[PDB]
Amino acid sequence: ITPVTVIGLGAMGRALAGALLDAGYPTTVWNRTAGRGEDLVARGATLAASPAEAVRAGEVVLVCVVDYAASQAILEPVAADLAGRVLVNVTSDSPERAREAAKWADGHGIRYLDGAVMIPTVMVGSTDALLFYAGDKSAYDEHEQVFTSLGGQSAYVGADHGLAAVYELSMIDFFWTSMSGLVHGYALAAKDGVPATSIAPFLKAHISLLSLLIEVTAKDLDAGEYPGASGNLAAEVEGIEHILHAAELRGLDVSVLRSVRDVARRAVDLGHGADSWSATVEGARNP
Amino acid sequence: ITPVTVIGLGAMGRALAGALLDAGYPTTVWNRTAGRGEDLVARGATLAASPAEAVRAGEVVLVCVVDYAASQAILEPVAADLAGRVLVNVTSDSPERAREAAKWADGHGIRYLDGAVMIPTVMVGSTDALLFYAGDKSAYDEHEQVFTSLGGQSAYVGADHGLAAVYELSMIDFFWTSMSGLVHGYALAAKDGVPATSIAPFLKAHISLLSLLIEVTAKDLDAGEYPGASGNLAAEVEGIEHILHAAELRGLDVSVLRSVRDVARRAVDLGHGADSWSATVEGARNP
Repeated sequence: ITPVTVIGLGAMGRALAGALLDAGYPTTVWNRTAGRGEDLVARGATLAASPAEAVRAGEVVLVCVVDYAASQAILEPVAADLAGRVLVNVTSDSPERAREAAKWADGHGIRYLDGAVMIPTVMVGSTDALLFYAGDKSAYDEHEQVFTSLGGQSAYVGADHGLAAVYELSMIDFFWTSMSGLVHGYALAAKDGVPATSIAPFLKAHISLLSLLIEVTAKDLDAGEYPGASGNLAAEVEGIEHILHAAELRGLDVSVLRSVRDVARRAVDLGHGADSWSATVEGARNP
Repeated sequence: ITPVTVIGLGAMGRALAGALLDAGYPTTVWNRTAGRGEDLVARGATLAASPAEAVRAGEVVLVCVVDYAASQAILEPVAADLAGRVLVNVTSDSPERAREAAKWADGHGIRYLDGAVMIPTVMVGSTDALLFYAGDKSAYDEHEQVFTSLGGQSAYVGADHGLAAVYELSMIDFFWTSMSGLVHGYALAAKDGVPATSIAPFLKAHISLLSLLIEVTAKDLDAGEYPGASGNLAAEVEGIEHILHAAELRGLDVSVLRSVRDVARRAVDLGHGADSWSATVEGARNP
């Protein structure tokens, strides 16, 4: 029933618009460049002439313009049409940008939600898809089913509009560093003639291990106490130096491993040699 | 039931001997430092006086010392007693250290397996526990049940004795880099007043994502083809710069993320701006 507008038809905007069409919502789409939305119009979407007209077609307005200046130059001149509607910004930025956008929106009577998409664009709309939301609570609760359609696992994280980005930046810090180590381990093995698909089945043993450490590292971090009950940081530093040694011998770039080693070395230098790996947060905070 | 000897009663050695006692094997143990194996002796193990006596008590001899020279300094004076037996060296080395030990074993007629333990000491003996072995094939197959008692996910990875270390260093490259990013993501959040255990439940969504990328990166890596069907490296570099800048704004050490950015940046400069994340292996190989 509820009409929704998607402004910006890049990859993200196209995927978001597709999810709304799948769920059965009337969808209006606007793109600066023609032909981005033709597949969606063939699937039932209505293409709008102007951003102002697009805004007027929706109670919920998703903005998916990736560049900041362009997004602001589109939204601010149509602030009067946005009043009384729910504006949802889905692009990945910084937590401060989300609060500054929040301050603009309430000066013009716009209920504002800042969002973060946490899954690849192909997974948008699935039950498993995770999306973070922060801002006006009544806006999220009123149109909860719309956001569930974009993500089954989509979650609200508080009224402070920067909290979506905080949650987002915390997870993708973990994700991209892990992907860096994933590629690097495969490279290290490839230097000894082992195919990556020979290692891949065994990396599921360390995936389930990682899942356990996620909770254990979280408790130690909030407690400010790292037990070191199993293992010790000084030994963990040593094992990392073995990976460094072998990778440097094979001619690989080791700037990441050196940085991982150096932050842990800092924590050891601050007296945590007997503590668990969680104690490396002291090295990260005190460079 | 085959008699087994465990030489070296550090954390790893005590656990390996414990798993063998749990499974019901006749176990003989030896440690340089007194009182290390009293708990094991109370559980049925027999403490040996000399390394030679320990060796003579076992058809399979596990060595669990810390340094390879130390392992050799115990094994070379008792090389005559090991002849005709199966020697399993479980200590963490380099693939080259393991290949040199292979030659010494051959000179004395010892079937030699080099091992790597992939799970925490507390998981040794469990069904899910993974252990890598490389070397004499008939030695692994004849005493396979012995090695599955150390870890039900035990895997023999080939006749090259350095392959156990190769697989090991490849996996813990991924693991320790991930733990570095895990601690760092938690730190970033804590700077905005979000407790780590509020974020931890959502990190299970990104672990399942990581599990998927493990296979995709492996296929991409062995194929030498990096199709960025969804996403692209040039955009992924940009998103990482959002985390980097936001993290140094908050006074955190960002050397890991900077190095992650730079390895991917190198790959972009090598012409892979349109390729997937898998193309960052080119940055790792050509620094």
